[PDB]
Order: sequence, then C-alpha cells, then structure tokens
Amino acid sequence: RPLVNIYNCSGVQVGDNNYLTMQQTTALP
Amino acid sequence: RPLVNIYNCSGVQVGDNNYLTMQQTTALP
Amino acid sequence: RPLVNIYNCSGVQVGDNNYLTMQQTTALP
Amino acid sequence: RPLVNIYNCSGVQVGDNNYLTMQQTTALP
Amino acid sequence: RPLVNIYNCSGVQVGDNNYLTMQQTTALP
Repeated sequence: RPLVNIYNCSGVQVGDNNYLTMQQTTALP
Repeated sequence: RPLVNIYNCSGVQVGDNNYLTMQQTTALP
Repeated sequence: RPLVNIYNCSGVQVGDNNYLTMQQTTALP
Repeated sequence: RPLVNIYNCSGVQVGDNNYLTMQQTTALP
Repeated sequence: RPLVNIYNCSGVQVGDNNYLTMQQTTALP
C-alpha cells in the first residue's frame, strides 16, 4: 500500500463522512 | 506503489466521502 | 511508479469520492 | 517513470473520482 | 522520461477521471 508522509498540517482527517471548512492565512513580515 | 510527500499544507484529507472546501490567502509585504 | 513531491499547498486530497473546491487569493506587493 | 515536483500550488488533487475546481485570484497594487 | 517541475501554478491535477476547470483572475494595476 502507498504511504503518505505528512509533516506540517493543521490536522489530518481520514474517512470524513462529514465536512469541515478550513482557512489558512499566510503572511510574511 | 507511489509515495506522496506533503511538507506544508493546511490539512490532509484522505477518503473524502463528502464535499470539502478550503480557503487560502497569501499576502506579501 | 512515479513520485509526487508537494512542498506548499492549501491541502492535498487523495481519494476524492465527491467534489472539492478550493479558493486561493494572492496579494502581491 | 516521470517525476513531478510541485513547489507552490493552490492544491494537489490525486485520484479524482469526481470533479474538482479551483479559483485563483491574483491582486496587484 | 521527461521531468515536470511546477514552481507556481493554479493547481495540479493528477489522475483526472472526469473533468477539471479552473478560474484565474488577475487584477492589473
């Protein structure tokens, strides 16, 4: 089976039969 | 089998049986 | 098999059994 | 086999059993 | 085999078993 490497993330969801909105803002100084 | 490398992401969704929405805003100075 | 490297992204969807939409806004200086 | 390197992107869709759309907006000053 | 390097793009679609559309809007100064 294939492997998925995840390093930085807000969270990991597997088997989501529902829904969840996600927002991310990236800004630099 | 293929390998997937994810470094930076808002989140990782595997096995999405529903709709999923994501918003991302990038701003630079 | 081919390898896919993802560095920066809003999110990664693997095994999408439904529709998925993403919005990305980039503000340049 | 070919290799695909993705640095910056709105998102990456692998294994789309449905349809996926993305909106990208670039603003300039 | 050819190599594909994507630095910046609207999105990346791999394994399109249906259709994919994207909207790109660029605001000019």
